[PDB]
Amino acid sequence: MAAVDLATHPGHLARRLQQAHYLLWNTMVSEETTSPQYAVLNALVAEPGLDQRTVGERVGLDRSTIAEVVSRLGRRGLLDKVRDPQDGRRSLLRLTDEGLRVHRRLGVRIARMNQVFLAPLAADEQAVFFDLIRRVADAAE
Amino acid sequence: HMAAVDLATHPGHLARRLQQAHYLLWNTMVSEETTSPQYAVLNALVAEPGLDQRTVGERVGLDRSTIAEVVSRLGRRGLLDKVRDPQDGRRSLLRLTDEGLRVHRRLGVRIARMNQVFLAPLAADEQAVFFDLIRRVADAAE
Repeated sequence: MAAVDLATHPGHLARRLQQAHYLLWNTMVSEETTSPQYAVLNALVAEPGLDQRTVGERVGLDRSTIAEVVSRLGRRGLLDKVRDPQDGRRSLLRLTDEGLRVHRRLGVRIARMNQVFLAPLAADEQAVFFDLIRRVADAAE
Repeated sequence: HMAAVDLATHPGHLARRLQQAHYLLWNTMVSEETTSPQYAVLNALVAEPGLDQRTVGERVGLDRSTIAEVVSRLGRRGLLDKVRDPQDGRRSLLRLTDEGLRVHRRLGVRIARMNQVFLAPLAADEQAVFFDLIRRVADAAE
């Protein structure tokens, strides 16, 4: 009988934001490297030799998605996977030179995407936006 | 020589996380059987029946292929129907079924609870700002 106003539904806005993100990424950044792949590349630039489990916890990707990403980056020779010598049943991840090279290249394009993405907002609003969305994203903790 | 970026300042990163959170909350609190794009279409037909596929997609933010896939899927489930326009005899119209409205109503109750949990980290005033900011950022996609 009664329809709802989707403009007040956070999930509706969430889907549309991610679609916009997926569009901007494939248009301005890459059709080969996905954003979760970049996220993993970045985590390994920040902390070389990081445990695969820890990488997942850091960039917000589950254990299966991380395994998939690591496999794909590995196949492309952007990433090296090695057994943790101390804990033989743990895996450590390091970027190759080409992996670092890909990460650097994409970062230039991403910087352009983000300016496009954030252009509708004033500077003070951008900070607020970052804070609010992160807090709402943690609602599924 | 390696310089990592702060993902907390990347709107696309936050976008992915938020939608991940959305997807999780939807499948646990709302439905494993009906997706959120499917509900959006159902809801769009509750608001103004007689919309065609093209307009509905524009309403709920679904591109040509996706809206076509969602509508067809809803059709197969028996939640949605098609009918010829009396005026433009070739332009087909979308109409809800008894079951479609029943599904729409049932999920709405569940959705309201999901939204309480989803928006709980924010104060009421922050929620209004959140809706505005995210809508404007989402519209950056020309």
